Amino acid sequence: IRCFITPDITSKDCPNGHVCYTKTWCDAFCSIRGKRVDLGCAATCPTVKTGVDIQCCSTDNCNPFPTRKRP
Ligand SMILES: [Cl-]
Repeated sequence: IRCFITPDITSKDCPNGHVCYTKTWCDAFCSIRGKRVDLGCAATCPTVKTGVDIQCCSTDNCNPFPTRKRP
């Protein structure tokens, strides 16, 4: 599967991966710089601790980097 990967934010081939993932959470700068985003690929949808969100998908490049919409 092909997925976007942080910190390059480029699409990479994960020949042995099955899903892409988007992990987001707030650090101390979340108000001014938005959530931190970790994009990657995995054989299965990884697990995240409390306060961290993860959305997994199973098609090439289905985890585009989500920027914050600027009002
Ligand atoms: Cl985590």
